[PDB]
Parts: sequence; C-alpha cells; structure tokens
Amino acid sequence: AWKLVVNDENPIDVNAGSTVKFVGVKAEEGNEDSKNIKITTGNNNEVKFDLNDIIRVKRVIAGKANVSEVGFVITGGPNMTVGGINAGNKKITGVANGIRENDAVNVSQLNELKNQ
Amino acid sequence: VGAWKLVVNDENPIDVNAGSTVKFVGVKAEEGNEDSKNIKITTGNNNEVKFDLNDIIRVKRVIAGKANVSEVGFVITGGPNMTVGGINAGNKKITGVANGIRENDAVNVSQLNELKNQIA
Amino acid sequence: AWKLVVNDENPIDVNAGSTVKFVGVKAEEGNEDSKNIKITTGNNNEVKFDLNDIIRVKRVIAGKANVSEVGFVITGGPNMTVGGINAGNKKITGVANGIRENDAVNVSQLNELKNQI
Repeated sequence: AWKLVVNDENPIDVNAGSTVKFVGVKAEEGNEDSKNIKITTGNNNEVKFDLNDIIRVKRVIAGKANVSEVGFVITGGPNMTVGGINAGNKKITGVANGIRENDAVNVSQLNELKNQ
Repeated sequence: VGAWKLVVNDENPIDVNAGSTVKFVGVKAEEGNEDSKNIKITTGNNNEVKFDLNDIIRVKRVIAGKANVSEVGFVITGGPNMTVGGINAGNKKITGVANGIRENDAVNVSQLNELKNQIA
Repeated sequence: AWKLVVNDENPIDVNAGSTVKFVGVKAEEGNEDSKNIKITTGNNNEVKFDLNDIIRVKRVIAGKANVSEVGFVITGGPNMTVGGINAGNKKITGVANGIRENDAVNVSQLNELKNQI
C-alpha cells in the first residue's frame, strides 16, 4: 500500500484492490456542466485537468481590480455597480456624440451649442 | 505496491499495476501555446504534487453573483454594462467625472453650468 | 512501484509505503485561505477538486475581455482602468440626468438648455 495525503488531511491508505476517485465538485447541484475544475481522461489513460469554459466564484482579484457580487471595482479608482458607474475623478474619453435623450454628450457637442 | 484503480468523475476505472505510469496533464487553453494551461500542475519536494491556477486564465465566462465577464465584456445583471457595443449606464447617473478636455471627452454638470453662465 | 508523471517533469516513484501529497498552492504567502485550487476529501475519501470562492490571478482573458492589474479592458473597445474610462469610440447610453457638479450630462439636459436659451 501507498498513502495519499490531501493538503493537511490524514492519509488515505491505498491498498491492493482499492479505488481512488477524483471528482470535480458541481457548483450547482443538478447541473453536470457546473464543475469549475474539468477533469477528463485521454486515450492513453492520462488524467487531464482544465477549467470549465464557465467558472462560478464569489470574487476574482487581479491586483486592484475586483470582480464580485457588487460589481467591477478598481480599488481607489473607477467602478461599475448596481447603483451605476463611478469614473473615479478621472476623465471619460473616447465618447462618440450622443443622439438619444439618455446618451452622454461630449465636449464637441457642448462646443457646438456654445457657438449657436 | 498493490494494484489499484483510479476513477475520474465516474469514468470506467484506470487500473494501475506495479510498473505502471500514471500521467497528469494540464490542458492547453490555446492549441499551440505551451504557456496556456489554465491548471498549473507541478512537482516539488517530498513527492508533493502542487495544483494552482496559471497567472493568466482563459475562459469564456466568469459568473460572480450578478457580475458577469464574457466575450462581450462586463455586465451587471439588471444594471450597467461595459461591452463591445458600448457602455450602458443602466438608467443611473455616472458620477465622479473629471472635466472633459478633448473633443471626445464626456462633460460634467459643472461644465454645463459654465456654458449657462456664458451663453445669455 | 508505480510512477507519477506530471506534464513534462521527471517521474515520481511510488513504492509500497510511499506517500504522495496533493497540495493547493497559496496565492498569498501569508494567507492559508488563498489556495486557488481547493482540494478536499468526501465521506468515502473521494478527492474533490474545486475553485476557491476567491481566486487571485494576474489576468483573466475571455475573448477580447480582460481583467488584469490595470482594470477591465475590451481589446480595441471600451475600458475602465486606473487611468479612467474609455468609451471605445462609441456612444454611452442609459445615462440618467446628472445632478452634482461631477455627474455626467446627457443629450436631454443639453436640449433642455437649448429650449430655454
């Protein structure tokens, strides 16, 4: 027999005739397509590990950038949440001229009015 | 060592005998890019098999409650979005906007008020 | 003994009495709850693999959409970064009337003035 230790847990004894099972945990209980870790096998019995095309988490952190249930947040910077967009006391650039009533307007549009 | 079996998500067992080799592999997300294995599997000391994410992960969707990342961009369900076709402010105000300067910068209320003072 | 080959690495030899350890790597050295890959065991000793509820990476790529240390970027399109927001040379829609000095203004508010002046 050999022993399999997962992180800090007590060893699993693997005897002759024993079965070891690997399981991708389902994020959503009825949904076999909801396993965040996708474990499959190859033609030569290779055990293959990947991510699901769709991953379900509570939070993604990449430096100051956060994705979570509240929205898209840059620590100390802009954000987008259910209550709307905060531009972080910075300019918003690359804005095409607004057309509909609830489109944003840009500097060029303010200037047009200023000359009429 | 005794002969044992490995069952992966209820696949038919893989029988492992004395003399057998078992391979674990991280799948490449991008066909020809060796650096694109989302699951980073390595070996260290003391027969440790170490599992982590790649520094760069490649997926089609991230779901974190009502916040969604996808090939179209960044969406809050029932809220604003920033997607390929543009920003949708979600029928909410946009706050914290510094004064626009270039012709394609957004303007703020302070600037609209400056104009009101200038025209008539 | 049997051998374990992980990707292109040298084989590990597993004899009778050997131990193999599976470990989640900590994303942050001081945080034992920062292991991106969550490995646990079930009530019949199944080895269960999942993601941490909180994952820490340098970049997520979903097609043109990127999450990274600079912020939220659509390649060739809109972005929201440490330096502010770019609207992608497209219109911004769904903007409620600005109120406070640093709120954005919409077409309706520009027209309201035009009708007064």
